[PDB]
Amino acid sequence: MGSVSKANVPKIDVSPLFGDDQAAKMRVAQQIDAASRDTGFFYAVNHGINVQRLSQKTKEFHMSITPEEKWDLAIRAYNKEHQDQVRAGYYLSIPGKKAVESFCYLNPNFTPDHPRIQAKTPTHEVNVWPDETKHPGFQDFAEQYYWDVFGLSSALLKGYALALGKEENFFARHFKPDDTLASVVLIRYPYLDPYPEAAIKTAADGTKLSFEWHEDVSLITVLYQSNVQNLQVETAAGYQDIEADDTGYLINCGSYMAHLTNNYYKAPIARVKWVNAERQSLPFFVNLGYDSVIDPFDPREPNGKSDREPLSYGDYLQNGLVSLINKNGQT
Ligand SMILES: CC(C)[C@@H](NC(=O)[C@H](CS)NC(=O)CCC[C@H](N)C(=O)O)C(=O)O
Repeated sequence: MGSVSKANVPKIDVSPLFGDDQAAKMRVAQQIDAASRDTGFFYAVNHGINVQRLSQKTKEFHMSITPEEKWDLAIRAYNKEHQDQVRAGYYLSIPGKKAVESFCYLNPNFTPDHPRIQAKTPTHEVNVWPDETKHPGFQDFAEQYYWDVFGLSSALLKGYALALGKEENFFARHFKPDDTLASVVLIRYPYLDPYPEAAIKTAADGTKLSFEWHEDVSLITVLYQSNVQNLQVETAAGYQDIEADDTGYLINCGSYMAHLTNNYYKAPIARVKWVNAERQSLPFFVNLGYDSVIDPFDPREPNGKSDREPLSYGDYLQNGLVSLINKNGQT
C-alpha cells in the first residue's frame, strides 16, 4: 500500500558513561553496539543537559534577530564581504524560496591567538556573535552549551570505543577543547502560511521533503530536536520514521566512523520530511582535530585488519562539507 514503517530507535541510559562502574559502562556499550548495527540511531537519555533551557534560549534568539543583524553575521554564501565565514555565522532564509535558516558556531577557543587561525588552516574560523545588548546572555549561553554538549559527547565516545572492543579513550583522546572542529548549528524550521512550494522537494518515492538524503559529516552527531516528527532513516526495506523526543538526544554515527570501522558501524542515511510546523533542529557535530588520524580497523576480522587508508580528519571535514553543499544545496 506504500505505507511507512517506524524505525526502532532505542532509548539508552548513558549515565553510567560518566561514572566509574566499568561493567555498567559495558552494558551501555552493548546497547550502543546493537543500535549502531541496526538502524544506526538511538536516543541518549539521562544525559544531564538542560535541553529546556537550550530550546528556550535558542527560540529567543531566532525570534528576535532582525534582518540587519542577519546580514551582519551572514556567512560568505549570503554576504560577499565575509570571505572568512565559510562555516560560522548566520545562514539566511529566502522568503518564497527557502524556509530554513540557522546560526552555526565553532570551538570558542578559536581566537586570533590560536595557531590554526594564525596559520589560516581551512575549516578553522573565529566565531561571530550578535551585539550583547541586543541579545543579552546569548553568547554566554551558546558557549556554555558548546562545552555542556562537548562533555556529553566525550562520554558517548567512550561508549562507542568500548562497543567496538577498544579502550574507552580510543576516540575521546582525539576530541579535545584546544583543537576540536566540532560545531553547533541552531536551525529554525518555520511555520509558513502559505508554505512556499519552492522550499519543498519531492523524493523519488514521492515523499515531500525539506532536506534530501545524506550521511552526516562527523564522527558522531548529537542532535536535539523539538517535538515535531520529521526525520526518516533509510533501511533496505525503505525509509522509516524516526519518532520525536524533545527530552533526549538523537545519536548516530557519521561517515568518518563508517570509514574507520570498514562500515561495521555504517553512517545511516537520513532525510527531513516536510512538515508545516515551527520547530528546532540543534545538531552538535562531533568532529576531531584537523590533524587527527584514527587507524582503520575491521571488528569482523579476528586480526582486526583493515587495508583502508588512514584519513586525516581535517581533509575529511573540508571535502565532506563541500560535497554536502554541492549535493543537497546551500543551507
Ligand atoms: C537533523 C539534520 C537533518 C539537520 N540538518 C543538518 O544538520 C545539516 C544538513 S545534513 N547539516 C549540514 O548542512 C552540515 C553543517 C556543518 C556546519 N555548517 C559546519 O560548518 O560544521 C536538519 O534538521 O536539517
